[PDB]
Amino acid sequence: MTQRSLADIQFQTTLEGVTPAQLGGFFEGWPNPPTPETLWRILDRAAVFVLARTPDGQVIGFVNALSDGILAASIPLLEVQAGWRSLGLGSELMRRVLTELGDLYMVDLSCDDDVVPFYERLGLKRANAMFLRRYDNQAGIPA
Amino acid sequence: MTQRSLADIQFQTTLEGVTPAQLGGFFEGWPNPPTPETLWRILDRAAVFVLARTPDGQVIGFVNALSDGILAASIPLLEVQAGWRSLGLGSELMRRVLTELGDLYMVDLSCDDDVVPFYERLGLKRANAMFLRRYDNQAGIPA
Ligand SMILES: CC(C)(COP(=O)(O)OP(=O)(O)OC[C@H]1O[C@@H](n2cnc3c(N)ncnc32)[C@H](O)[C@@H]1OP(=O)(O)O)[C@@H](O)C(=O)NCCC(=O)NCCS
Ligand SMILES: CC(C)(COP(=O)(O)OP(=O)(O)OC[C@H]1O[C@@H](n2cnc3c(N)ncnc32)[C@H](O)[C@@H]1OP(=O)(O)O)[C@@H](O)C(=O)NCCC(=O)NCCS
Ligand SMILES: [Ca+2]
Ligand SMILES: [Ca+2]
Ligand SMILES: [Ca+2]
Ligand SMILES: [Ca+2]
Repeated sequence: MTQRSLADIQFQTTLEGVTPAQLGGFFEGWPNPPTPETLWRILDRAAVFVLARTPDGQVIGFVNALSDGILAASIPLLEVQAGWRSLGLGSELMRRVLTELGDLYMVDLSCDDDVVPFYERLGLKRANAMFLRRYDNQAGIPA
Repeated sequence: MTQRSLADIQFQTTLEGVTPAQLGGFFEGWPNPPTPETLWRILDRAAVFVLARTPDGQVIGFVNALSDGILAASIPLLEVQAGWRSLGLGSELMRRVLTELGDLYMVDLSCDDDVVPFYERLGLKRANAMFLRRYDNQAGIPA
């Protein structure tokens, strides 16, 4: 329950063929996570996103992005399920979402100190993220 | 060419009655700024935005936001024209755009060290912003 290969991971940028039943297992460590159904809606409302799927259709990594298509984009969420980390998938998802976004002037995201090096190795630079967290709505605004 | 009052500043969240001719004077300090026509398109593509206007219809402050309406939003641009700063307008624009966004779990933005206190006084907290700047496209992706 340990050996892995990225060789039969496939990527897609639509929800065609993806059900909420295939979006379970995310939000590791979140106290009150969006459900898989809510994740599906989050993806549907993103400007762009990238999914990494095993052959059975389970989504084991994703990234989403907000964008105006003209000047700016931001990347709210990036996650690879723990058994699939350390293979380069997170970096690959980031490269793929940047391709989907195009060469916009600004692409920005927030992170904690521990993951700064992950992002620096992708070429991102570091400034201040000012933020709000409305923890009552951590599971998402309902439909 | 110095006295000001916010008393006849009006706010709006649509482009009704706003022309590109009324969106001049922004991007102070930018080497290759979006034109007013491009700014109009940026606003039109935002999830939400707030404009501050004088009685003649000139826009003298704005803020925009990207959002998925479910979990996350980000604020790419905030600017008040220099003769209108130091009256509370920037803070007011921020409060108004947060109202337009609603109580989403995440609201995030990037900034330099100098403006951190402005954002802390609005209740925002500080983390790392990881970012890319594609300076060739500073004036925006064309229509
Ligand atoms: C960050 C994340 C997406 C990286 O995915 P990944 O597929 O392992 O990415 P890569 O294989 O390209 O890079 C992995 C490297 O990133 C670094 N890294 C990732 N998370 C780290 C952390 N929390 N602390 C320290 N280093 C970290 C490590 O150098 C790691 O290499 P290692 O496995 O040899 O230690 C993954 O760790 C994850 O899903 N974490 C939980 C959610 C998260 O923190 N996402 C970031 C936005 S909040
Ligand atoms: C940041 C900005 C929007 C604030 O607008 P404003 O209408 O003056 O906002 P407020 O009146 O609510 O707050 C002003 C206070 O913010 C702080 N502040 C704003 N910019 C600052 C800066 N560059 N360095 C230090 N303090 C700053 C000061 O405390 C200032 O008070 P002061 O005029 O008495 O010195 C305005 O300075 C601006 O348009 N700057 C250029 C664009 C920008 O930096 N926007 C931020 C996103 S990049
Ligand atoms: Ca879509
Ligand atoms: Ca490894
Ligand atoms: Ca609109
Ligand atoms: Ca003042």
